[PDB]
Amino acid sequence: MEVCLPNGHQIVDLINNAFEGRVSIYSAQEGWDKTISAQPDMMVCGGAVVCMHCLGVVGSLQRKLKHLPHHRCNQQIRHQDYVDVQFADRVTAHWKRGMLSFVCQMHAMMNDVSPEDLDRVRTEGGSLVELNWLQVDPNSMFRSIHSSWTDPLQVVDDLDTKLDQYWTALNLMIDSSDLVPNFMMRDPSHAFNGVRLEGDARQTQFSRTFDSRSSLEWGVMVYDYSELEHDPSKGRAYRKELVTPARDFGHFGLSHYSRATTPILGKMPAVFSGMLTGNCKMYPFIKGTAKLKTVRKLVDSVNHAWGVEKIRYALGPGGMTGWYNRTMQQAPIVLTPAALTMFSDTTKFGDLDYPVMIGDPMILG
Repeated sequence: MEVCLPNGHQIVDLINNAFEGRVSIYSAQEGWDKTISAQPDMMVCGGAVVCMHCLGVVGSLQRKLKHLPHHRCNQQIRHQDYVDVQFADRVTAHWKRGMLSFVCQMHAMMNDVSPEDLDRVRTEGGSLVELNWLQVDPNSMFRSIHSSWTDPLQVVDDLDTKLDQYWTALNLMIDSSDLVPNFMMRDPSHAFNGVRLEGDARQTQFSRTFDSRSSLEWGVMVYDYSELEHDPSKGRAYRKELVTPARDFGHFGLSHYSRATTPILGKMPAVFSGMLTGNCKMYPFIKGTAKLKTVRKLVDSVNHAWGVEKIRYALGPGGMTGWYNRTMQQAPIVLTPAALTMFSDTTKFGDLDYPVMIGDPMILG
């Protein structure tokens, strides 16, 4: 009945949690889930909870909804105004699922090595794995221009821990047998430009944000590793010093940076948390400046839908107006989970080495 609005510091970490693809929702048919729905009924704001038909703070974390209550709500709300969220959320789900299954297959192919050809690599080196890029989940929409968020999702469980241990085995085999695989990045802070932008790959785009403008189907671009075959000039012996990433990545048991791949999916690569983190957490590297303007519409809507001083006292100086102003002002600084700031600071072989253009799954030494 009497209903109000939450803190803003609620909302910035709200943006955090959401853009993690992580928000809890209730369904008029599937109840409390986040798998498949045409209608997000009421939505979580941290420990708090807001009925998204009054957009009013209604619930807490010690509370737990069991069924729709009754209280005066505006009924001036339209799901159209925020589809973008759940859209991107399904994008997150699918994208990460793809990461998961792809590394399943990768590690699988790895676990087949014999001591014979292993000691060949010891003796000569060479690439060892042979997978086509035409077997990477066209069931997904990043690999099919006609799969969609609009589609249901077969659920997954404990993606986290499984990612941890798959990746664990990965770094295990690499820092042990000391490979030079498909993947290594010193500072990915210059992938889209900073690599040799060659061939039709130029049709790759980077908005650093999902958009109805684009489905995200694209190939997967690799570097020029073929030349150590081409030239007899930079192979195993040469590589027995430098191109091995761990020289700069240092130890793996000892860690103070992240680890990442060549650019693969979401039109991107992703980073991974260090061993001294207790986790090797994958993360799509993004920027938040657009995550700013999402609520650009929300502002005016409520500015109507709410009053002068209720709000001027509900949110900080400038109410929602100066709220957005100042928060915009602070965002890229303040909207930066220092996860984002876990790169390396060492490079002696440079990343101005090769172009990148779509390759297929392959790993060498």
